[PDB]
Amino acid sequence: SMSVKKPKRDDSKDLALCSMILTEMETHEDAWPFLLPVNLKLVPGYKKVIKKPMDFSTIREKLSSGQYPNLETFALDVRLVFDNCETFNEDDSDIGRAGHNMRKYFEKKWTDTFK
Repeated sequence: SMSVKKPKRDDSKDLALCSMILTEMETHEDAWPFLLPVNLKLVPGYKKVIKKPMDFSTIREKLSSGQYPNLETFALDVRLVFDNCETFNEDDSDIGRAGHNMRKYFEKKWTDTFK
């Protein structure tokens, strides 16, 4: 509360560390469905159904331009990528499986780097 604070967690490396995680996600072999924004002209149903599209290249540009106020807003966009994927893609599809795999890969790196 006013003039009463928990001890200050060092957040000075968060930007660098989120960038490294994002690099590792970018270079994963199952990243291909997620590298670029879904083409809203060429994929019927996507625009209407997926209210907030998100992809790795969009996260990379937001990261590089100081549009994440903190590491939690960064995680929320990464998770959005996978939540969108589950919304639109059957579990038993290449893309559906890609999204589960990448979500797992992400959540481990997140825990190991920050928890």
